[PDB]
Amino acid sequence: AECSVDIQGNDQMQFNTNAITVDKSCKQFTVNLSHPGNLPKNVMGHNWVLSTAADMQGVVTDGMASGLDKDYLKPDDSRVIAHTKLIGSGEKDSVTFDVSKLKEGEQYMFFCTFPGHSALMKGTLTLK
Ligand SMILES: [Ag+]
Repeated sequence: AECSVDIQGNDQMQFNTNAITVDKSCKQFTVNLSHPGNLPKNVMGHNWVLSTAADMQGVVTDGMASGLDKDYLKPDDSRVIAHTKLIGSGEKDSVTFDVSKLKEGEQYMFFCTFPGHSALMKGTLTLK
């Protein structure tokens, strides 16, 4: 889809994709996140967070420590290229970012920073 992707996080701690392609032609890229199921944000909250593969662990650790009210993200974290809000079932949130913030030769990971979820809820994002 021309410069966007729609992604779901379910009540079983799964995103419905593990690989996102971003066409070099896109000026901006948008992620539209939703949450099928019935579980509340405090129990099964999902976000979509983007960093380099190298930065992922530091982002997830500091995010766990940040707490629910900060959407499990360290405020002003320089390693986070883009992120949605944390959402519960029935909710939706989108993020758009400048594709110029990605370069070739660099590995990107997307993931959710809700406590313990990133073991399951992660994937690659590839400039193509
Ligand atoms: Ag999650």
